[PDB]
Amino acid sequence: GHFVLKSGHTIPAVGLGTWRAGSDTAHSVRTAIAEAGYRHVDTAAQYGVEKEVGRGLKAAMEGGINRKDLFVTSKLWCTELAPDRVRPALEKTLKDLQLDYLDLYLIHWPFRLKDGAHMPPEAGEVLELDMEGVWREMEGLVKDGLVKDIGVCNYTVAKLNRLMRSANVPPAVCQMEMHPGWKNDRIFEACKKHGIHVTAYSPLGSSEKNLAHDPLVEKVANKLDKTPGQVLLRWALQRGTSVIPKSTRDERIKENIQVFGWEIPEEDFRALCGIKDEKRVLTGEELFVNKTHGPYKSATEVWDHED
Ligand SMILES: NC(=O)c1ccc[n+]([C@@H]2O[C@H](COP(=O)([O-])OP(=O)(O)OC[C@H]3O[C@@H](n4cnc5c(N)ncnc54)[C@H](OP(=O)(O)O)[C@@H]3O)[C@@H](O)[C@H]2O)c1
Repeated sequence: GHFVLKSGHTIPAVGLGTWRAGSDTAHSVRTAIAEAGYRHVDTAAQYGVEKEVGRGLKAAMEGGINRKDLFVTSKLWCTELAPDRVRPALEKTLKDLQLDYLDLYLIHWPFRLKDGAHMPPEAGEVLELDMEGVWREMEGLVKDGLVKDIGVCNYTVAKLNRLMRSANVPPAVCQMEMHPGWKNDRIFEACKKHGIHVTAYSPLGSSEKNLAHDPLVEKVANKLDKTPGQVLLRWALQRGTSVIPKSTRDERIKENIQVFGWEIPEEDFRALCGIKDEKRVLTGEELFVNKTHGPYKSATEVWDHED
């Protein structure tokens, strides 16, 4: 039901994702925790939904559920990736969530954006990132008790090596896009060697490339008398990642956490692993790539040509 971080803190295996939950965010959060038994919520300042997450968490805790039994993650956005911007960003996140600490605070992307950056970015709008300086400030959040664990999202092997060479407190978690068709075994192996837990974002393929109607997924679902979503999520647990599926529909929220006490047989697991690693749903191109002027002229540069 949970994974153990190097700090000894536990992370629930299934959490609720909140990107694009919109005006249904607060309801979704409360349903997940109070009805469906979720103990993990994944959000971010950049999602625009943190105030609503705060309302949902507050409602969910009104019936006695303790704060210590919940695991809440937020993320530091690209515009705030400078040492002196870390704390104001965290303060606003905590205020919006109506919380006093986070369980997990993640670098959302290892790229610094100028204020008012465009999409795609104009010349000059992707700034130099002081990764070491930002991480040092984040380590101070842990020392002060404002964050129980810190980590990253959307890294490469090269960037993880850079971070591990400077970090006094290594990243607890590396949150990456993972699903059939984008396994990123390369990052998963790097994290395993460095003792970093992986959380799979977009575990269903996101909205863009949702896998619930993929024929192999459907066959396995049929064979096991489970939903396609359950198959996709159980597959991830069997690989050893946590998962943060997003839904704003009550029935899916409830279904999506029913991935315990049954298993996908090895031959079916292998067939799902066999789906080729096409391309990622979230490339980062529209955030960081300027094709005419750089410094990142193509998506492959965002991923250090490891993709
Ligand atoms: N940079 C990053 O770190 C990054 C990027 C993306 C996501 N994330 C995090 O990871 C979370 C999950 O990723 P995601 O939101 O991209 O997508 P996802 O969880 O892979 O998929 C969500 C999509 O699947 C649908 N859905 C949910 N349960 C389903 C089921 N059982 N059967 C069929 N369809 C189902 C949802 O629709 P309904 O909502 O209408 O039910 C929505 O369209 C995010 O919400 C966010 O918290 C992080």
